[PDB]
Amino acid sequence: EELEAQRQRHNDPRRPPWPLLHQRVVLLREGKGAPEDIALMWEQTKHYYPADWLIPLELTQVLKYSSGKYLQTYVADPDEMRKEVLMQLLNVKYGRVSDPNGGRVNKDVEEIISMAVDDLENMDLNP
Amino acid sequence: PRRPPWPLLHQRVVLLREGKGAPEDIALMWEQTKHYYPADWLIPLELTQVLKYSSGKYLQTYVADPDEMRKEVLMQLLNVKYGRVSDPNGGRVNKDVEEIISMAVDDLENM
Repeated sequence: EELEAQRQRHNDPRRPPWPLLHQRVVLLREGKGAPEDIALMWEQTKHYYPADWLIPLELTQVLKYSSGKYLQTYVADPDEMRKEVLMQLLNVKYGRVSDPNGGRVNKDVEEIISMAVDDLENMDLNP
Repeated sequence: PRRPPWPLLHQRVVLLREGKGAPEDIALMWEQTKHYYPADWLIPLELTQVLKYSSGKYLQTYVADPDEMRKEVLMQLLNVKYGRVSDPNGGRVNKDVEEIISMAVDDLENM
């Protein structure tokens, strides 16, 4: 179905396991990661884990608390990334996508996502 | 209930690590997650980062007994992994969550 596309990407030998990816993304806010790899890491999560909210939540904190210059150094278009992270969180919140890696969108989770959604919505990362 | 909403509690913890809000609240925050969120891993993970990358300097100033806190965070984490506790709130557990939890337990033990 689309349960096909998922079996294919999941079988991809090149797929970063989610926990190491989450671990890599979490290093960023402390300035200990590979920020030059943000776009790629983001691209990996949209592609391999479009149903996950945890990594998008963490990226939201990266977009929230990083400085404009820092973001513009490492991301080609930051406001476009913002819009994509927003889009993925929205897909999870409204069940457009399912089986989130972070775990089940019980109701608390949907609230933390709403808070991140607000954050994103309230954000403008254009120069 | 005076149970702080999870998103707000989680946000408060993030803020505190990001140098916003009030450091001192640290004990209060952890206190509250223990009491009202015995089964959450999300907050414990963020807290581990605070511990992991805060300076002994900072740590002593704002946390009475830093190392006991560590043990308590490590122990909530371990409870969650081995099914000693149940949701509730905040976040559910699969094999993916199970592994990032272990990563945190790993950071906690090497501290």
